Amino acid sequence: ATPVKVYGPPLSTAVSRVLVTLLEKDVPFQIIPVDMSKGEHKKPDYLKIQPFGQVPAFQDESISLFESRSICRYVCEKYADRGDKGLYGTNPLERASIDQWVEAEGQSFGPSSGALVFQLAFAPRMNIPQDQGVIKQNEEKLGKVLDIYEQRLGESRFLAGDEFTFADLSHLPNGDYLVNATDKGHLFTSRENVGRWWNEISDRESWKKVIEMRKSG
Amino acid sequence: PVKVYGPPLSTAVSRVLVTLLEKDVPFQIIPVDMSKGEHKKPDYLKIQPFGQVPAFQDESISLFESRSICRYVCEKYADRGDKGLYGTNPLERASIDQWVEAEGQSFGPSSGALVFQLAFAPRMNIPQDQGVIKQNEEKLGKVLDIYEQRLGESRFLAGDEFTFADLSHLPNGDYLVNATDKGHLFTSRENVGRWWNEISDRESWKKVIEMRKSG
Repeated sequence: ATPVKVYGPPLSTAVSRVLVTLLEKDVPFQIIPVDMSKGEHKKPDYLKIQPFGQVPAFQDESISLFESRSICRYVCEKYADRGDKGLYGTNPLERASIDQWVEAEGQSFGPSSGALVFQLAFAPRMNIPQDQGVIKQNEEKLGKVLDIYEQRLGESRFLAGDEFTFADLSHLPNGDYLVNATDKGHLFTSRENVGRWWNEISDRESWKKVIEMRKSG
Repeated sequence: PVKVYGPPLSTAVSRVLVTLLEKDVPFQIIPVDMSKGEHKKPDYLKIQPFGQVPAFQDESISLFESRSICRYVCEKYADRGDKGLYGTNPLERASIDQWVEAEGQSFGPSSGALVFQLAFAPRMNIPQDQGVIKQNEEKLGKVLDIYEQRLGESRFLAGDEFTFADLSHLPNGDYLVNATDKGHLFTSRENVGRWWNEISDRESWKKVIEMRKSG
């Protein structure tokens, strides 16, 4: 067996999703930078595996893939017998029950939380003005999603059931930025069940590893 | 039979229906009249906690989110209908899945904003953001520029066979071409135009278009 290849910077939320999945699945990997300032995202050989010139990309001995969620589904299937065996289920019913929340994250939680972090953390870093109109509508949307999560997480320990799965994992990247790079952490802590869930999943050793990697590179 | 909740005119509902037709799975449509707030009934929220459509029920499970429903159907009924719709092995499945994600992350948001602003907003006449329109038309054009390159090297997005990757584009694509003045986004592009001709010509999709009529 050979370490898989992950293309992109660990600071990327989509890259981070792949990295924490590989750690949870106990899969060795190498991270290969894709530096836009060196035109690396536009190289023909990169575009063959990532047609959008975005990150992450993935390669192993069998295939090249793009989009973080499809990379992670592939990884979870290929290495099903390894690491966290239930991460994306152990049968088609479990997989689907997990997947619906993965889709919910990509369609609702992700876009609203993403925009919030953008304005609140990164505009000030660049010393440019925020769009309060952007702040507001996405806080409402995210509020509604989190009210739904609060109810679900009072009836179930994790989103898809009684154990940590990809459903929860997939919330880590945007959730981390929201809680640790903005002052909107209270959206989680003010909600008793969501707060517990966030503390539980963000304290996993896999996720903690990803956090460190952002400092070294 | 399996139950699909919601109106055929919905893009997310349509995604599930055309998949069921491609997979030769019989189904029953259970209406959800959102104009009557039926999507917020306590019993419906039990199977669709976001109060959205579609929802899906069969003998073993209840699911929400159209793409998750469709992945479930394609696996459960892998030996029915179009057997290659989501691949016949793990490599084929992933190669299709990456373009399904491209649709949901890149094509979907912008084409979806345009479908709303131009095809849905005039009914219940809402002032259109010109604005949200301008931005998303440019975003969609960029995505279709990528598709134009890809579809010059491949008959369909994931390979030379029609798959769920292509299918997932039908709902938003059809409203743009047939219910807005933005059809040129697909026809101004040579390879995307051919691709659109092929996927929109499938009998499964044409059935969905008809099911909207006989509501």
